[PDB]
Amino acid sequence: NSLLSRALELQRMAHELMYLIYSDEFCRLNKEVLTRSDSLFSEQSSDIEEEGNLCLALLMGYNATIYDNGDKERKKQVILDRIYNIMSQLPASLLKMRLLTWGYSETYDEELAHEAHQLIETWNISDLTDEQKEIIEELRNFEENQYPWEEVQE
Ligand SMILES: [Ca+2]
Ligand SMILES: [Ca+2]
Repeated sequence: NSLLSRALELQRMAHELMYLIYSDEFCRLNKEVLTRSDSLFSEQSSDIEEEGNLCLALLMGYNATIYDNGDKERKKQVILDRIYNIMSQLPASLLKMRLLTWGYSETYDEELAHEAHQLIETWNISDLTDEQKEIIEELRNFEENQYPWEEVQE
């Protein structure tokens, strides 16, 4: 039940929720992701890898849950600020790719997309992992859906 265990659990649950109408279970799962995000939000870590995993869990958690108490947008900016403070120190990894992609989705900071495409270029097109394929798809969807007013007219 460590900070890291909690963060990895939240990353997994937030992913589960996003890759899945208002049933008791649907509400329970959305509520649990909010509850877990709220519990972890006040935690601070000096270790950059632990801090990266905490931030990624929180950004994923608050984006996954339908619930918003009116303070979620403010809390996401606190998390983004924590990510910008460690991004340059993180080594190339799946974690760093996920933080760049989720951070870009919240900011549309072209420097984050640029760095995310450079990380992609380091992988093997002939043998991408299941997670690499998924995060590439997620990044492309954020890039294509920046502006709702640009949606194809039909
Ligand atoms: Ca701490
Ligand atoms: Ca948003």
